Amino acid sequence: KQWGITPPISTAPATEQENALNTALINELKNQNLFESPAESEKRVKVLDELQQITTEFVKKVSLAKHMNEKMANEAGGKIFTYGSYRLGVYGPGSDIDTLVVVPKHVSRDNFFQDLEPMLREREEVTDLAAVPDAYVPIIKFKFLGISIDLIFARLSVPRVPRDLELSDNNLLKGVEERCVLSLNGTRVTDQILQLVPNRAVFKHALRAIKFWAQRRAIYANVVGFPGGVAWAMMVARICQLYPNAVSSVIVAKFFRILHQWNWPQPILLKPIEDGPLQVRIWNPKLYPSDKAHRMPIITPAYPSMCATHNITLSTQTIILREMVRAGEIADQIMVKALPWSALFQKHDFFHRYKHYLTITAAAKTAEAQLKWAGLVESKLRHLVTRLELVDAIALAHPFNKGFDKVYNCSSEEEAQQVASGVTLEVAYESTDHEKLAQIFPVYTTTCYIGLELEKKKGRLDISWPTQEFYELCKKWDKYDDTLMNVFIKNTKNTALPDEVFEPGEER
Repeated sequence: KQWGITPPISTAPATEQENALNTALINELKNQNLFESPAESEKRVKVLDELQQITTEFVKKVSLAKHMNEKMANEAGGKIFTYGSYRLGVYGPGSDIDTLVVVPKHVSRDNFFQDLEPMLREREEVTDLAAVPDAYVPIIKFKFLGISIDLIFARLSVPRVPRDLELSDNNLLKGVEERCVLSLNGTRVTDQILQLVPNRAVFKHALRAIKFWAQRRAIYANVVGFPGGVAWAMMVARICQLYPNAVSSVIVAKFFRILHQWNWPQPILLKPIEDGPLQVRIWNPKLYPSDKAHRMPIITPAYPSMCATHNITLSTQTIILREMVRAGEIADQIMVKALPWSALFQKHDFFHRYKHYLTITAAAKTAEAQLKWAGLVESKLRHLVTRLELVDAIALAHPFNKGFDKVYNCSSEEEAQQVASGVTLEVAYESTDHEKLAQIFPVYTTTCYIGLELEKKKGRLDISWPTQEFYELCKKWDKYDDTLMNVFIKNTKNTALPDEVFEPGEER
């Protein structure tokens, strides 16, 4: 069989040395503690079975509440799906479970918040329940027995959602709101990624390596213009198709070279782009100028096909390709036993590569608002880098979204507003992390960075208006409380970088 839309590059089996290196790669992954215990694996299956049970109870309640007869409420059904990194089977310890609840026609999005959310708060196993009703996609986040869940809603047009319902039928997209079809896409894409690889076990191991490399190099974030988890998976899936009989160590070594030499902006396709019954746009750079603008397009296989990497800016494209060339050189040294596998997962050098950094800090006086506020500021970083690209002096803006959390203990309430406004003065602070509590004057800050690459002379660095534009966008937030939340930007030279961004064994 031929996998993918292109004849393979090689169908040779794994050699003797590539099997030994494949074992040493899998061992390196275990040594980094990237696998959870089989206990917590069973625990996630237990939580999904509970949620599936709550789903049947939730749909039956809404059915009976709308005066449907008892027989049809039992037939009403409802099914829990999973997508993202859990459905792929490559997730770290403590990672979330992207979950989809699919309901029949008579179950409204109001029932998702006014009936299902009261059901989850009623249960003892659920903590940290936080529903955002004013989001573009309806989502409810909560911990079930300590396992973080992200639950999105999706109403169909079928009178009943049976338990054996597969989402492969494109006709099930008929008559559902264009909100709800994108929520179906998360599962339909993930199900198809597993169907299109020739070897699922080789794919999962290869993805776990590539994912860990991207996270260690801090190029694993679609919020700031890098490929997201779905994007990296479709990339690793493409190489599996091109080497259908290879082991994981081969897939990884060929992954970096094939992708930085790829003829961009030619898209990465796992299968031919489908047609469908809906009258909605499919990704076509020949028809839509916005699709034409995508620089490194990775196209999802589920109809309707879209570009998972539309956020990729000019800077972030340059950085993805730089990192692939770097990792390609390390991998080829690993495959000739010149280097161990641990070298491939050497952490980023973001705080050593530039002479000019931007410090972006979101501050709030209370820890509850700092969680919401620091997430708003992070979502506007991708616009700052694209705005900084429009500066003549700036050739590249490197976004670093691993926030650094501090808590400043000030004496006067005026000093609280003074440090929240950017005047650090000489106040004592302590480092913390995003695990919160739910004359003490607290100020909680989250610090991101943007590394600047200046243009070189052929034949003056003023970011005042991009900085001020950034403040207005953060403060246009519908939940911006001018009493608690603040945000400021500082020009930071490499020598003035704080000790927080360096580990004990690093230089400055």
